Amino acid sequence: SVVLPVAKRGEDILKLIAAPVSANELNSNWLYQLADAMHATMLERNGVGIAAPQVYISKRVIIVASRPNAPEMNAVVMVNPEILEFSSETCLGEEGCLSVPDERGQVERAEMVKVKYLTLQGEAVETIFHGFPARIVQHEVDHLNGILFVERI
Amino acid sequence: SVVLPVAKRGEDILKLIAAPVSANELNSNWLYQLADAMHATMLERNGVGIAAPQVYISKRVIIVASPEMNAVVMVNPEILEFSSETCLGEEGCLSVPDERGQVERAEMVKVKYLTLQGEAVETIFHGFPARIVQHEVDHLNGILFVER
Ligand SMILES: O=C(O)C[C@@H](Cc1ccccc1)C(=O)SCC(=O)c1ccccc1
Ligand SMILES: O=C(O)C[C@@H](Cc1ccccc1)C(=O)SCC(=O)c1ccccc1
Ligand SMILES: [Zn+2]
Ligand SMILES: [Zn+2]
Repeated sequence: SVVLPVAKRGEDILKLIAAPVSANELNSNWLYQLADAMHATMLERNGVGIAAPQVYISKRVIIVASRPNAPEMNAVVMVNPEILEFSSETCLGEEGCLSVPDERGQVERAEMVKVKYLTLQGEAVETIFHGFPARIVQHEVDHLNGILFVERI
Repeated sequence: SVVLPVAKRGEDILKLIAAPVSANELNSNWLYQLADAMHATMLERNGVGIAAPQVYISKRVIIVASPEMNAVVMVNPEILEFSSETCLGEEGCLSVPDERGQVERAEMVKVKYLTLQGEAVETIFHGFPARIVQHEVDHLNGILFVER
């Protein structure tokens, strides 16, 4: 397991729209090793999520791994995630970011999101996230779209 | 071996300063799989070089693989020395398809770089490989050959 360097706020890599993962990357040692190194980076910093741009990889891969301080959730790796629907109900919750290590704040998020994504093997999954996990999905997708949580306060 | 999608001219990824590879990443499966995907992408495109930014990886990793030579992967390459002697050669670019142009390059360059294992090494290139080294370093610094 490798801990990768993390991009900080002010770095341009964090403001791009990340490129989708191609079909021939699915089920590849390349994609497993990218996700493993992202997972290790997230755990090193006690994060609950991570997005490939934060480790200088402009690709649509995220990890969501909730814990209470809310489910205790083992990391789920999402390739090419797409939020199909944001709920009408909207709640404010505390967020931090590995790319903004000095600040936390309250961000308004959809209470639930319907998310479609590919596993590392390339299986299509659709799941509805609620609560803290929903906030983490919305945060990580914002990283893929060049958006930091401080821009949403 | 994976062929990676290649960013084209006008994508902002090609305009950044790529980040140095960390000590953590040297001699890792991660870094070997990155060099292998980059190598495969270069071969499938009939390239003679490639830089990580071209496959949406903002890291300082290049491959030089010309005459004939065995492919060299360079981590955190730096040009330490170059000839006043300039030459002009035709260049193209995996990221600027169906564009060809004459570019002035140093005829000789000495490059310090790390191996995939993390050993500090120096090498001198002449002629076509020297042109390729300079083109790949330009990609790490957000420069496309069309600007030269
Ligand atoms: O994607 C990141 O940048 C990591 C991040 C994700 C996140 C945390 C909280 C809400 C949305 C997204 C973190 O893991 S930051 C530190 C953290 O673990 C945490 C922050 C606030 C509350 C609880 C935990
Ligand atoms: O964009 C790249 O880095 C790939 C590139 C490298 C390069 C070629 C020539 C001079 C400097 C750098 C290419 O391989 S371009 C397309 C190509 O296949 C080619 C170009 C010239 C000679 C032989 C092949
Ligand atoms: Zn974040
Ligand atoms: Zn090029």
